[PDB]
Amino acid sequence: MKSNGCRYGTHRVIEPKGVLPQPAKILNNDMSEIWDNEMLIDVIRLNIDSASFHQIKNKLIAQGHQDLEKAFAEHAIELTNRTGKHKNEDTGSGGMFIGRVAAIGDKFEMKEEVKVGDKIASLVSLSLTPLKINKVKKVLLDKDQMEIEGQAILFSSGVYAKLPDDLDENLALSVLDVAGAPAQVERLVKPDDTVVIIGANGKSGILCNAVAKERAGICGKVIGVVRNENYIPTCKATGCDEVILAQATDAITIQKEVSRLTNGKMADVVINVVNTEDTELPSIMAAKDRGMVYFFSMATSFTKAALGAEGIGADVDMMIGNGYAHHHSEIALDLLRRNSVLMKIFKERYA
Amino acid sequence: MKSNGCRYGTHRVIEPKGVLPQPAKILNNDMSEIWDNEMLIDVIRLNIDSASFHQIKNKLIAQGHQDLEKAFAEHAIELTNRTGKHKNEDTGSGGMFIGRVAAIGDKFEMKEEVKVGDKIASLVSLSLTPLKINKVKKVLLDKDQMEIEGQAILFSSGVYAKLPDDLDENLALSVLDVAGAPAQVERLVKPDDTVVIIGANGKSGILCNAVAKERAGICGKVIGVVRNENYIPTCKATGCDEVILAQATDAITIQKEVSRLTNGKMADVVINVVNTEDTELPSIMAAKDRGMVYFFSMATSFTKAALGAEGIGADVDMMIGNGYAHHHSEIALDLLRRNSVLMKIFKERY
Ligand SMILES: [Cl-]
Ligand SMILES: [Cl-]
Repeated sequence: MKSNGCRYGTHRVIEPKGVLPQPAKILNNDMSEIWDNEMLIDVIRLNIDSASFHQIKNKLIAQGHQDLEKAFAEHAIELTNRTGKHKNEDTGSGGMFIGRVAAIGDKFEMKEEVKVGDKIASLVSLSLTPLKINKVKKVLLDKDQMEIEGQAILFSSGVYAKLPDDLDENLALSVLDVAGAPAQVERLVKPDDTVVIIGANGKSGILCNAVAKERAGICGKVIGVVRNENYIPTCKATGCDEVILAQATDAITIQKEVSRLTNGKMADVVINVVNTEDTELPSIMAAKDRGMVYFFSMATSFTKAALGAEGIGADVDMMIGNGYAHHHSEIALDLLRRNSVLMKIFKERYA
Repeated sequence: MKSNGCRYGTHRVIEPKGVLPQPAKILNNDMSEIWDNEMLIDVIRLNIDSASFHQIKNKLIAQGHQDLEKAFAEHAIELTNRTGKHKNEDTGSGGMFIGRVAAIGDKFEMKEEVKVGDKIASLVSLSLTPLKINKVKKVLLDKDQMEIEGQAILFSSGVYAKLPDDLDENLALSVLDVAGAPAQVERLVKPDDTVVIIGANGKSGILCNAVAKERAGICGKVIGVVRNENYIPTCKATGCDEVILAQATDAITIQKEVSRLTNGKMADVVINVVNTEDTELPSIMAAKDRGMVYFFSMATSFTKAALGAEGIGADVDMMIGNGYAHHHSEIALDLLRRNSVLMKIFKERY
């Protein structure tokens, strides 16, 4: 054991010096000893980022290698042994791992309660996790996956999720892709609020549909916005009181339809989960004066949202929606256990 | 006067049919008749966006024009006669204008009280403003300006500010350029708060220093972050109790120094007013758990902010800074009148 570990992981940065683990090039992936505030994981599976997996594979065929599984396995071993992590040297992306807890430092900042032997899922990118690959048992090119024998380091600032026993693995991973949306949405929605959810039929949208209705209450109004009429039954069954049929980029129709459904009062909270570009202004114009706009999708442009509210004089609050919040994994899993209709849809669509 | 005008201004969108004025490519810049919820302005000056002005200027330089002022003047008249607005056709930038009120629609949603003949400043972009240029009196290449004779349309959703009589015109306009900064800061900071302002020496930064200090109070802590030691006296004179010397991109140094100045308690509010890229994570790591991070600068990347907080497990509230708020022009101009230190700095630098 080594004392006084940095919660952000600077103690394992080798090159360049004075930088954080993710932008760094070389990390210390020595697993023979861990710091007092680290957690050691026995990695069984690596879920490499899809764009990174395709770039590595296509780089190998053009070099060019015959057995891609052997070339990819040796490429991952050489990269993680040389750089200390599985960060793509051309793009910069990584991924996440699956494994079992091996050792918990005494000073480790516990988030979700886990003990040694618990099966957990990484929620931070492989571009900052010190990783040591001892053996690649299988390379799954149709799955961007690597069944390996190895160990990884989670810093005290890292995020992880204990995989539950009452749900299968890949199903549990489906809810953690969007677990930050319901955890953050339930903070914004007050009782009797009118909530507009752009993308209510989506993966995170149906979770936000349920959470918005729980928080708004019997006298709140949850309004979904979808593209197709056949999405309406799913929106209502997941919590939406009303459903608007319009394109997510159609600011005028969404504004007028929210206006008609609210008698001009508009929405207290606007949740955007479409992952479609040029949806900032439709979200802004749906909110009332001093309303809240929650941008969960990575397709959001900071410039288009800020300049958008300016040009139309909308004094609204605009949130950069995150993928992490306190206990977000346990909250999202608890939501599915309490709502059988929500759990049914999630298992049939994202098993 | 035409009835049932759209407050967002879609009634003047020509092409394509169904979009808002700003993303639209052709606007109706007719000025013979206005809608009931518009305001007509007699334009005196066009303050083109610097990037747009320099891009158009360099394009004309790279076309082979010998009289640049003439080429730019013709370019603006041709652009506004064809598209109905001075939206840059290559970038997306526009600008703002100065003028005097010519006509006010009956059902115009008044924000700041103005009457016919009042001198006002546009706070919305020219890329959504219907504009008709009748004559370009002079092009000021070194100022990105155009003294013209023309008219512009302000929609009911538009934003404007009445220029005060008790201040120099370019004094007040320097304040309106960052008028949203003090208005939002006095909403974010509670008494006894620890506030970290990254870019405390800039134009909006010194405004944020003063408002943060009066809202945080005698038992609050305002910490400024600047790259140059010479900015310290300005930071402390404008409200900062402590000043950290670090590059705005240096997340590790800011975290360690904020931790030292707060005994590990970190900042309740982090205000980013550096127009510098890759400052999201330095702003995130300065905030305490469940703290507030307000990104004001246009150099902020949404993804870098989203992924930044994920990788280090920061449950912080991150806000897209809004340059508009209720009464932000009157609030900002009043702060300059109340703060002689700020008025002296704004007069000397802007
Ligand atoms: Cl309400
Ligand atoms: Cl750094």
